[PDB]
Amino acid sequence: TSQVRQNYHQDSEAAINRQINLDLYASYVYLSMSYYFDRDDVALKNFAKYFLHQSHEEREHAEKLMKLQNQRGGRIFLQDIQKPDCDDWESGLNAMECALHLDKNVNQSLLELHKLATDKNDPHLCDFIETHYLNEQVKAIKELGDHVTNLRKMGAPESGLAEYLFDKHTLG
Amino acid sequence: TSQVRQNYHQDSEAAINRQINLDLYASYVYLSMSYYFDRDDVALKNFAKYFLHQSHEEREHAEKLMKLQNQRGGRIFLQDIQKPDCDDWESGLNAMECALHLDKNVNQSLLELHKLATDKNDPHLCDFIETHYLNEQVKAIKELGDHVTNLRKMGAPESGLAEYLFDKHTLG
Amino acid sequence: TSQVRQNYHQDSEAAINRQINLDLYASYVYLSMSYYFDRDDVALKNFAKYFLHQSHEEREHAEKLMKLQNQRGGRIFLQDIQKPDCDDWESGLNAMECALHLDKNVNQSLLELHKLATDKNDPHLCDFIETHYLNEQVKAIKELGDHVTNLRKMGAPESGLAEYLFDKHTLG
Amino acid sequence: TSQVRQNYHQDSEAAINRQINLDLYASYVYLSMSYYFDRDDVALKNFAKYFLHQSHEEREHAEKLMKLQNQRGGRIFLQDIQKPDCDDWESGLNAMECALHLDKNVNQSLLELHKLATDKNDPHLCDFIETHYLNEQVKAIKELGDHVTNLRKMGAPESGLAEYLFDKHTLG
Amino acid sequence: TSQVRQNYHQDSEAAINRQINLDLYASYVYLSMSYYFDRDDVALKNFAKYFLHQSHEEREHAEKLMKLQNQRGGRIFLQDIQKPDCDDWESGLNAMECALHLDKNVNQSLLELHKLATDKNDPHLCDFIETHYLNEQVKAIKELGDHVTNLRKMGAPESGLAEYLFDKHTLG
Amino acid sequence: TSQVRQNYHQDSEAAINRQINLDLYASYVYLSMSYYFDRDDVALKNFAKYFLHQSHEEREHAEKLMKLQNQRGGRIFLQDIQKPDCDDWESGLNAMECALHLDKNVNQSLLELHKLATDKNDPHLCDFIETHYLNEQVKAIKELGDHVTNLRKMGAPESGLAEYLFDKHTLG
Ligand SMILES: [Ca+2]
Ligand SMILES: [Ca+2]
Ligand SMILES: [Ca+2]
Ligand SMILES: [Ca+2]
Ligand SMILES: [Ca+2]
Ligand SMILES: [Ca+2]
Ligand SMILES: [Ca+2]
Ligand SMILES: [Ca+2]
Ligand SMILES: [Ca+2]
Ligand SMILES: [Ca+2]
Ligand SMILES: [Ca+2]
Ligand SMILES: [Ca+2]
Ligand SMILES: [Ca+2]
Ligand SMILES: [Ca+2]
Repeated sequence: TSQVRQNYHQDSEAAINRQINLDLYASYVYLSMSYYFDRDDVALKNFAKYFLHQSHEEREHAEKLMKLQNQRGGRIFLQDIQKPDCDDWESGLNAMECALHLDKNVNQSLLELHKLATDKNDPHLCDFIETHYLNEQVKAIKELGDHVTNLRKMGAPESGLAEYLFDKHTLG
Repeated sequence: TSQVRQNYHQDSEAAINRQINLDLYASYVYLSMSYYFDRDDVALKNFAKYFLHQSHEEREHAEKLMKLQNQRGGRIFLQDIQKPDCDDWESGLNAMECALHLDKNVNQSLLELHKLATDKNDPHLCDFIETHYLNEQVKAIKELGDHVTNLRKMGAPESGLAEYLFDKHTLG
Repeated sequence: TSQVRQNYHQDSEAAINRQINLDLYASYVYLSMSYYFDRDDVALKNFAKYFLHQSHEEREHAEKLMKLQNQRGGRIFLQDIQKPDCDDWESGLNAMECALHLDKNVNQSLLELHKLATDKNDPHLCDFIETHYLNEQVKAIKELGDHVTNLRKMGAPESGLAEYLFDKHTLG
Repeated sequence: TSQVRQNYHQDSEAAINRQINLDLYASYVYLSMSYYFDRDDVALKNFAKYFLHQSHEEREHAEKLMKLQNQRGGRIFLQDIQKPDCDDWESGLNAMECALHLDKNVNQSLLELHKLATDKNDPHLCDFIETHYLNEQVKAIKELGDHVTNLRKMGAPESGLAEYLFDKHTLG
Repeated sequence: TSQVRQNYHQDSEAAINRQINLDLYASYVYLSMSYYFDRDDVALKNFAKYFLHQSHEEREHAEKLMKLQNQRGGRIFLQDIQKPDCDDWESGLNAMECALHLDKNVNQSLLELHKLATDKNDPHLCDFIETHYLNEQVKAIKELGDHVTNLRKMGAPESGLAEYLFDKHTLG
Repeated sequence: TSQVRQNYHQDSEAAINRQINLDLYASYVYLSMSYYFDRDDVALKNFAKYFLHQSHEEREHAEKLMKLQNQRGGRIFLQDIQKPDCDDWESGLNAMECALHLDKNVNQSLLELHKLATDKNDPHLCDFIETHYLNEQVKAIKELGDHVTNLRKMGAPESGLAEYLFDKHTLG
């Protein structure tokens, strides 16, 4: 038992390790998406930039959890970071839809983590999740929803013009 | 009778109170429109910004009338601010058409108020209305007309691309 | 169901709509109070300024809730904004006492909203209310209490001198 | 009953008074430690500076609680501030170990206070404790743990060289 | 016997420890007074600020004595800091009268300490007391006398207006 | 076949994909090491900082290869990023020794990649590897060798003092 450990349940420690992996996985998905848009036969530089930014953001979230783990006297246990489900992401719209799905899954995990912290009467962990993650996640989801709506209304994915103009005017 | 009151007819005092309510109502309509465009399934941020600006402008007009009421020794009597006729505003074009209709109704009220002030030989009130409101209203109406014309010519509301591009290039 | 919606109960959505209306109502009360102090037979410019500031603050609170509603995939439904209970607010002390009563009623609503969010296991909504509203409300109430105490100790409302000096030295 | 009081349980009011005393006590412990390191036969100026900083921090925490008490309409009741358990703190390592023990006891009190606020459905008080104290306390504990680890690994307390070098390189 | 100790009598060492406690006690009294004026039913912010400043000043005096103790090779022995005699300080005038009484008691202790240092032929200690404390104390007493006089002449404590105006114009 | 593809062998494309994975793996190893040194029972902040820097560097190398893949008309295929071989890295020296081993393995892969590019007469790929990676890798290896030597000479890992001082004076 760590000399710093206090009011930190074994289950919370484990759930934090799972959340670290999930955040790294989400970083990897966004990395994959980014470089798809960098392909010469896709060539949407601002979609590429957008998802690369998301990738780095997820990695930062992971690192903050690793810091939290140590702050509470828990022990970090890393797992394989799974390759994303797709190598080819189809279109800007499809990638945005996939990102929305991903962010809602990450949000579900955050909510379960918060439920667990609540059940274990760990107000420090509840506060940590609220402070750093819950509103961040709601904002991300809202933004992805907004992007999906605009792309659909513009005529994506069939309109390559729509995805081109969205790349310039929203993502650029 | 207020110690400051002079040449200020009871009817004018009452019409000013009605105009205060109408301006607050118009503020509320524009507030409603603004946040419609903030919905994730509408997502036109510059339409949202445009109508929020209009909302605050109408509130300022109301406050200036409340100040006028007191300046002349009249007494402010507030009424309920009615909820707008619509919760869902359909499209950017439809909202602009609705705003045009609203601004012309407010203009009609201003003109009737000016007629009343003229009939009561209240040149201070005539001047107040001319100075702060009549040209402001003509400019607003002209701008809304311009916006409606462009949206129609671009292919709104059926073209989601048209409303997207107008949001970026005119309202942004 | 909104593409962004997640862990957001129907009851919470409805309570948010009620809170939007209550905040707009509170904005309206403070607007009414402000311009009472602008009357030539009251003439306390800093009481006027104080309540106008409060009015704009309540409107901002309302707008932030409208933003929250959309962020979570809820749908804004606006209602009439009721006229305040008084047209004449009597004295600076009486208005401050009325403001205290109002702020405690708004606080009660916030607390019920937080209870509802807690009951529906919505930590994002709990956090939103805590972050933006609960401490703001406690500070407001404390300040109004302070003002009431000073006005009473100075001899308000019978001492017009007391209300004059408080206007200058506390509110100015 | 205070005119500002709302949703503030008698038990919470009392627990806040106990927490004020505990924070003042912790301020006193750290004051005692600081000046031990100022002795000519101890002479570790940066250990002295470190604990004096901690002392002032605990006093600030106490004052913020006194402010909270009044904000909520509670009434501050002060108690004797007990002298620390030791006059002589032995060594830098021993003092750090004692500080760790102290901070974990203060943390336990904070957690019990948060449990009480949770049980009394006082989300404002929960938020206050989370905002100002829980993460602050976790950071403090982590830092003290870090210091203890380094001092032990360096060969303290038997190595006067170790405590000298830690004073220079970590605390200086 | 400390390697630095020279011409420092056991009795002086002990009297310095008593003076440290008295200064901490005076810090505590002023802390208590400060937050009384922070209550919503007292609400004199500049009385609050004034006494908080005094509190910090007394703590600084205590710390300087702790430094002196070590400088001379004496050993600091801390005692409980007694809670102040009052929880409720009644009025601004009453608190000022209480502060005057306190400062004169502290002054009496300083004078006895100086007598002791004189009797033990300790010119360094005599000089320390003269330099840091005797004139400081005379100035404090004079200022408190001045404040009491003005408050009485203005009609305090019965005039809440008097205490309000003194808070603004002397303490603000 | 990509419209940009020219003189880019299938085998090279595949080896680039393997190198991307290896770089991501090396990023993960260094991430793991970094946060080990962040543990409260290890507490070497500059070892932590050093390895975190290395982690980000490896990720950048990976991203540059992903860019290269697309530049040449190859197709990125991502694989699982394997968890590092250790969860606990023992000591600063042991981690440095492990980093040296890792960097030499990465170097071996780079050299094989360069051999492959040479065998396939791909001077652009040879130049890319030389420009961005070969000298970078030699410098990294040299630095890690230097660090290992100093740690050993200082008496690590048995001397916790040695690792403490190296953390301060070399890594800080
Ligand atoms: Ca994101
Ligand atoms: Ca796999
Ligand atoms: Ca307008
Ligand atoms: Ca109605
Ligand atoms: Ca307010
Ligand atoms: Ca009504
Ligand atoms: Ca501390
Ligand atoms: Ca005792
Ligand atoms: Ca919270
Ligand atoms: Ca003083
Ligand atoms: Ca006692
Ligand atoms: Ca490197
Ligand atoms: Ca594996
Ligand atoms: Ca070359």
